[PDB]
Amino acid sequence: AKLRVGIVFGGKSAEHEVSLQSAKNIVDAIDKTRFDVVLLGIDKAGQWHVNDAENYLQNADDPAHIALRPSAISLAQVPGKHQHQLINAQNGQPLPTVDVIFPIVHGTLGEDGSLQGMLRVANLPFVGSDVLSSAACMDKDVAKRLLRDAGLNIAPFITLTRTNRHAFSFAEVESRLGLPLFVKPANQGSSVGVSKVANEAQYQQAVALAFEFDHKVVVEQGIKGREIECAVLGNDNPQASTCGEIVLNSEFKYIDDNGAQVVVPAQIPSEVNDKIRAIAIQAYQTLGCAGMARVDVFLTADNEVVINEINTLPGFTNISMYPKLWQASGLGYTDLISRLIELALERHTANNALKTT
Amino acid sequence: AKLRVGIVFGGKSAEHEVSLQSAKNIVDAIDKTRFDVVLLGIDKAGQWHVNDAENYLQNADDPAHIALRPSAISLAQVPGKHQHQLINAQNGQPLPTVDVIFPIVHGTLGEDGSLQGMLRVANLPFVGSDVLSSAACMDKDVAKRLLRDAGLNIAPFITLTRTNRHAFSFAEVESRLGLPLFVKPANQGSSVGVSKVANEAQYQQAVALAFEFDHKVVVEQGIKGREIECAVLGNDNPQASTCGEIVLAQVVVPAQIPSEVNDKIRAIAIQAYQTLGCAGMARVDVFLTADNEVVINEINTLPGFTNISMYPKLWQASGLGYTDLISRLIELALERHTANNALKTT
Ligand SMILES: Nc1ncnc2c1ncn2[C@@H]1O[C@H](COP(=O)(O)OP(=O)(O)O)[C@@H](O)[C@H]1O
Ligand SMILES: Nc1ncnc2c1ncn2[C@@H]1O[C@H](COP(=O)(O)OP(=O)(O)O)[C@@H](O)[C@H]1O
Ligand SMILES: [Mg+2]
Ligand SMILES: [Mg+2]
Repeated sequence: AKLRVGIVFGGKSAEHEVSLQSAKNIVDAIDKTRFDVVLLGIDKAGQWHVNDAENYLQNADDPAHIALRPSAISLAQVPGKHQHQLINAQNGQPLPTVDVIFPIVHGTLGEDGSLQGMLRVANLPFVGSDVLSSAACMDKDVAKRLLRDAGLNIAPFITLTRTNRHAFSFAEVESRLGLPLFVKPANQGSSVGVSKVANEAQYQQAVALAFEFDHKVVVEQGIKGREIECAVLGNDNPQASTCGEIVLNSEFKYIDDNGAQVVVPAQIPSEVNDKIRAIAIQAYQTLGCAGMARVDVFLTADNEVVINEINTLPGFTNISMYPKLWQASGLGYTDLISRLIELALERHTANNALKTT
Repeated sequence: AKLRVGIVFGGKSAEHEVSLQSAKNIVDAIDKTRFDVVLLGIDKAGQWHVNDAENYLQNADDPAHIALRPSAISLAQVPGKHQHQLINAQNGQPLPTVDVIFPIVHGTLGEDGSLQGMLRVANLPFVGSDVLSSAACMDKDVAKRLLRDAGLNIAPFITLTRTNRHAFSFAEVESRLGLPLFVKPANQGSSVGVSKVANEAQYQQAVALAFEFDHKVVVEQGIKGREIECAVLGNDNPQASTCGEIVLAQVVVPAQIPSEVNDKIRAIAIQAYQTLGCAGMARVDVFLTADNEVVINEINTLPGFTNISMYPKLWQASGLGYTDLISRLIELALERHTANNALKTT
């Protein structure tokens, strides 16, 4: 009568350590009365394990050194099964059935649709956005094209590929987008490969760097404003939390938000707050998100709202923006976790009922 | 020692039998001197198996009744491993490692990014388009919005969700899009759940029907023109085959059109291919209007692959034989895997 909730955390990605911290806080917050938790830790090599709750983290208190305890047992997943989809990879021994997955592996694989495809194949219900949406929110070029097509405000930009890379002189790009410019790989996290550009030397350097991480590089016009974030929750009826502010400076990744200044709620007028909330929901809908997402925007001096990013699996530590925003909007961590689980099971039921032939 | 090619086929999809046929044809033609095939058949319940090439199909010679021979071994995948990713799901025994996967599961799961996601995590090189592109080409709504954003022509359309489906009345849709209309689930294959609509009754029926297959429904203006198809092959510098036509049941190859039109459609196929980030292959289907306007109807990332299907026929009629097409697709998968592996993570 209690649902087994498999929390999937860690991962190959550079956000591994932040993922450990999100997981730790969910394990602590989650309502024991309704849910038994199973710890599904992914090591830095990308292999899955079942961890013991008492000793699964080493140096849990210290972000720089925190690590996932090594485990004897590796997991495999069995396509098309509806029970016991997760097994011991060494000997085929089945784990007890997991009723729902809570993925909290930030960035690569976890946030880009790959994990979601795997879970879809294993008929595992899961929290958060599905394959198309996660893949699309992770490719900044694709997400911006969809946002643009929906009539929503985004930074003016161009996308460089391996084959159109040199068709653009730095002069051409400056005449298109003015200065400064930000240059970034299309698929990335946590500001890596991201550079501010004020001249031609910087631009050329910036592009070669970003092309080390992706086959597509986004170059976009610099936007002046406050960075405001908003937490969206739901499937068919998305609800927007109050907004929060993040302050990033130019002076300087195992800490969520890279240890930047975070204030909740954003010290902005409620009318602007509501305008950003409504826009965050349109963004959510345009990108086909499910379960939750965090929408990050720029607020200019004249209160124009420019969408910067949509994150489908945001930091979920006890002090991360996404949970804090809901806590400030009347929804506590525990109830948030439960709401996300409930939404995941409803969406699973909806998908399951669809005809195949 | 030859590259082991894992052919993934069948699947829990309406197009199951088609897939079975596509794989039979691939197995039959693949260059046995370069490649060892391993047959990764997926039954209709969606469970994977290893099949034997000498006896894996029942009624193989009969287009209806053709089915996958039941197998003892079911299969599991081990995330994170770079070798022996596929194991006996009962006892953990690994299969010898497969060097490349040729997915040919049409439609749901196989063609919509799910399978690709699984393969990406398993570090298995694979033929055809990757996670986002496969997912985006499968969702007609997303594919159309991307094509429109690129400045390419699509059928004017509205997209219905469970929350808005009752907002638009037949009369309002009609003023917007004219008649007749085509109503389609956003994510489906080969005309499943697709209806032509000429009046209100048909409309409500069609819409209710599409909503049994997907949570999004596309309603489009009917386009008047010839149905032309074009095969696209490659990654970074894709080539377009000559065009083929579908006639009132009859497949005509090459399509009887002026060379300028052939080349105009070809260049548009390629733009659509790039816009949607397709890799390895796709078939682009268009309407060619009476005034030579080209309207993109769809992009198939895993098109039917029988030696008689359109995609392989367009290549044959362009000078590229079926065995050789298969080999080039495998090479392309490997080239892309290697290029992806050279991207830095830090
Ligand atoms: N167009 C822009 N205008 C102003 N600042 C930008 C722009 N693009 C990026 N930045 C700055 O760089 C930071 C990281 O960029 P972002 O696109 O969010 O990449 P990531 O996905 O790595 O977080 C932003 O939070 C913002 O401060
Ligand atoms: N908008 C349209 N205008 C004219 N004919 C259409 C339109 N949409 C579909 N058709 C006809 O219906 C057929 C099936 O529709 P299609 O979208 O190709 O289904 P699927 O994508 O599942 O193959 C098309 O090949 C074409 O003959
Ligand atoms: Mg960001
Ligand atoms: Mg078609």
